Amino acid sequence: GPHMATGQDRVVALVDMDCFFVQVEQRQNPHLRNKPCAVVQYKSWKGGGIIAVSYEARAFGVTASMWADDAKKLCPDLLLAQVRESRGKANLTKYREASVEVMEIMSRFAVIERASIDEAYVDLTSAVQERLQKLQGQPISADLLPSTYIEGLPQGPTVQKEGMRKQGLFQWLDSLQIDNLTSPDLQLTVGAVIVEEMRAAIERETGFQCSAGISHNKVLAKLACGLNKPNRQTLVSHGSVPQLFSQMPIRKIRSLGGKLGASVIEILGIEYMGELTQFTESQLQSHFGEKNGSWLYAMCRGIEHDPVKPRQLPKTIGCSKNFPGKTALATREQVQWWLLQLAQELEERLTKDRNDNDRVATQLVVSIRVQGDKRLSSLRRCCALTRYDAHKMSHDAFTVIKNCNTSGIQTEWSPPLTMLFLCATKFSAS
DNA sequence: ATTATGACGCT
DNA sequence: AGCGTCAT
Ligand SMILES: Nc1ncnc2c1ncn2[C@H]1C[C@H](O)[C@@H](COP(=O)(O)OP(=O)(O)OP(=O)(O)O)O1
Ligand SMILES: [Ca+2]
Ligand SMILES: [Mg+2]
Repeated sequence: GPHMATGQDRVVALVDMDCFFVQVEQRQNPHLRNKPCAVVQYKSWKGGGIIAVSYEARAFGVTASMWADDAKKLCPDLLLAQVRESRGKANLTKYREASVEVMEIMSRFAVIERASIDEAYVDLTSAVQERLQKLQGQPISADLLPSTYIEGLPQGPTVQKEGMRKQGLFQWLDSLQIDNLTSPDLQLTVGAVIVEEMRAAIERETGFQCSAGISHNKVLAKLACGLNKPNRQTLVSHGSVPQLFSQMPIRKIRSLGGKLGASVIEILGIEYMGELTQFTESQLQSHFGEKNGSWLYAMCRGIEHDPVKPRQLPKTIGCSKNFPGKTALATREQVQWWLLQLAQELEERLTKDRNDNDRVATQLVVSIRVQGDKRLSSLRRCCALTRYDAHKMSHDAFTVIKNCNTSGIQTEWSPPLTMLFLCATKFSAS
């Protein structure tokens, strides 16, 4: 009852760029705007691999993780922009730099957690308290929420999507008690007003559109964000959770899309998030462990406590290349040449990072895959990173991996390497 | 031959 | 530390 926490203490948003690498390429090349188009890396094998797809192209069934030759079968007029290649490998610098543009704008409104190259969580609790005082018990006009959906509404006693959006928004606003400054529903609504302003700023200042979710925690904000993509934002209230979760496949919730989520389904014989409410906390802990069980018990009631971490910058800087099929590295000189290529890109990115962000990486992680294994990594080894020098780093990497060579002859490499990976970690202020 | 990343958990 | 899981 009165002592039952409801997880309504925070306002959290998740902002996610729409079709992000495609938008980056469309800004650069106006010929690609408002077209079925996709971003592809490499080209020789099956036309290259698609890694981002415009919404126009998605209408034809084009997806990421699709080969371009196959995408062209669904969409003959599909336009393609290629990822830059430098030192023999895909180079994602243009997209990392575009990401920084967006992250810096978001950071003006609140402290953010960089969750991926194109999305960030925002803890808006304090900003909402501030705006609430400015409002002075003035109602929130629908005009302040021009791209906002209220999940679950409209209900009860219609043809158009925009019309339905407004219907729901009006029901929501009509029901708001604005004179309670601690009403969670009101707090979320003010949060949504701020996120409209944030999203407007991102589009004005970069040209990029995005979607967003507003709720009381990260998992609900993430889920909310996806409900109305692209170029829209969605408010998921605490009250909307029972209906939302009653038909929500467990795999849709962040962290449950893999083996754990499959085990929840199998072990408990359920399909939807809402069905979890019928188990005790101890029951869930018994199957999924203490931490997961407690997390699931709260999460299925819309409650989660994971904080928005104040972290705008990536904690690691890495460089990776696959050498599939027949291109696998079977000679020592091959291995050394590619380690150098990776190390040269790494040095470039590290030197820029040190200048921009006043920090230095202190640990180099070297990872390889050997033909045969279908684990992503076959072996991971760390060594000290004491200087930002590509030849030193590539020589050090070679030293820590050279023992994996089963070949009795040392010019040859067996089994051939199907992946190399260099990663700089353990930053210290500088 | 679903590539190139990046964070966090376990032991 | 090195490995695994999950994610974009
Ligand atoms: N598996 C991947 N491999 C390589 N790059 C990826 C992968 N997934 C995502 N990316 C890149 C390309 C995407 O434009 C970008 C952001 O990912 P993501 O948010 O999942 O999709 P998206 O921004 O392209 O479309 P959406 O509008 O659905 O968010 O990160
Ligand atoms: Ca996105
Ligand atoms: Mg994303």
